[PDB]
Amino acid sequence: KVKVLGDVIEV
Amino acid sequence: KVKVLGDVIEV
Amino acid sequence: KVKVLGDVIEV
Amino acid sequence: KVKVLGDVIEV
Amino acid sequence: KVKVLGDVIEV
Amino acid sequence: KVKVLGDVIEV
Repeated sequence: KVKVLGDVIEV
Repeated sequence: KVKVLGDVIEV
Repeated sequence: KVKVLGDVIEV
Repeated sequence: KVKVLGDVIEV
Repeated sequence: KVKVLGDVIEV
Repeated sequence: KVKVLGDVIEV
């Protein structure tokens, strides 16, 4: 399964 | 910290 | 198209 | 609630 | 490399 | 604004 792991940033 | 967990979906 | 649907959590 | 919507991009 | 670029929304 | 940056991972 293709999962996603990510971060939140302010741009 | 804020982390993103998710799925890839074909659309 | 590969799209992403995810959640934000605190880790 | 906070939900993430996005795209997969080849990099 | 498959990267992800996305947005956070309230649902 | 809040933007998500991340990776696709095989799980």
